[PDB]
Formats: sequence, structure tokens, C-alpha cells
Amino acid sequence: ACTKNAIAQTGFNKDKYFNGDVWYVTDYLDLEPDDVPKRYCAALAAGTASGKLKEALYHYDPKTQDTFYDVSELQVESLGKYTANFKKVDKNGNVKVAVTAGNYYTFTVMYADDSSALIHTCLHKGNKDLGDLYAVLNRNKDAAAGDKVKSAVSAATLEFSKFISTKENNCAYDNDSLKSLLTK
Ligand code: FDE
Repeated sequence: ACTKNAIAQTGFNKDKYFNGDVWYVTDYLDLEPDDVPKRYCAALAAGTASGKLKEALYHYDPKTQDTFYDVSELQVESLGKYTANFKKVDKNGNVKVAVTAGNYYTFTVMYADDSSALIHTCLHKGNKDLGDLYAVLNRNKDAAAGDKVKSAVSAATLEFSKFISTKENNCAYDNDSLKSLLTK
């Protein structure tokens, strides 16, 4: 179940966030913690491709090796808050599972600057969801969370100390496939 109406950053700069580059998840918190493994790797590219707002996603479970990519088309609900379809694709953009009405996530950018961000998502796959999931992002896959984003976690009435880090999982990312997937 999702329970939070996440508030988007005041004065969110959409063109900077959606610049075509990659964001790495460095830390995450699910309010239903059993919905996601204790060890995980994830990243995303976000950009406009031929006028369309897009996100490409990568998930990797470093223990099981479960791997998947997704291409997402975002619709705007308000500045910094989106609803996103998703099609599961291979790294080259070939469709494995097509878009369908029932498969979507909400996505809210709660804080962003040029190098870090805090987002919330609520994933739906039919009648199931993956709970409220918060993620701290960085442009540098190895960056420890700095004061701006940690303060934003506190401003959302969360505690950064409770977030689970991805840094000890030997995560390795295909940045090229995330960037190319934006077009697919
Ligand atoms: C730790 C983590 C982190 C993250 C992040 C993220 C972001 C930022 C966004 C997202 C989204 C998503 N996811 Fe996410 N994520 C996670 C997790 C996860 C998991 C475990 C999964 C699976 C579920 C199932 O159902 O199986 C996912 C999942 C997911 C999805 C689905 C895909 C397919 O195709 O199926 C999506 C769309 N994710 N995501």
C-alpha cells in the first residue's frame, strides 16, 4: 500500500533533472521494508527525447543476479510530479513486456540540485504495489550523501540513518544503455 502524497521541490528545475544524464541510487527507504531486498542496485536516466519526457530504469539484485531494464513515458501531474508507464525491455530497447494500463509508477522529485536528488515513487503492477519508496540519487555512483540531500530527507520528516545504502554491493552500471534507452 502507498500512503504518502510526496511534495515536489519548490522551484524544481525540470530541464536540469531531465537533461539526458544518469542518476544512481545510493540509498533507499521503503516504508514497507520487506517489499525490497536488503541489498540492491538501481539507476535511471531521465531526459526529453524527440519532445517526449522519458525515464530509462535499471534494477539489479546483486545476490540473485535478477536484472531488468524499463523504458518509461512520463505524464505530468504538476511540476516535479509524474505518472509513468513502463515497458520492460532488454538493454537495447527490445520490448519484453509491453506497456499496459495497470503497470505504472508515480514519481515525485522532492529535492534536486545538479548532483543529488531525493525522489519518491509508488509502483503499481495491476492491483499490487511496492509501497512508498524513497531514493537518494547522485550523479556520481560513489558519492556519500551530502548535506543538501540529507537535509531534504529531514525536511520530509524522514531519517537518513534509516535508509539502506547500495554502496557495498559492487554495483556496476551500463550508462550507455541507460542513455540510449531514453530514445526507445
Ligand atoms: C531497491 C529499489 C530501488 C528502486 C528504484 C526505482 C525507481 C527510482 C523507480 C522504480 C521503478 C520500478 N521498480 Fe524499483 N526499485 C527497487 C526495487 C525494486 C524491486 C525489488 C522490483 C521488483 C518488484 C517485482 O514485482 O518483482 C522493482 C521493480 C520496479 C519496476 C517494475 C519493472 C517491470 O518491468 O516489472 C518499476 C517500473 N523495484 N524503481
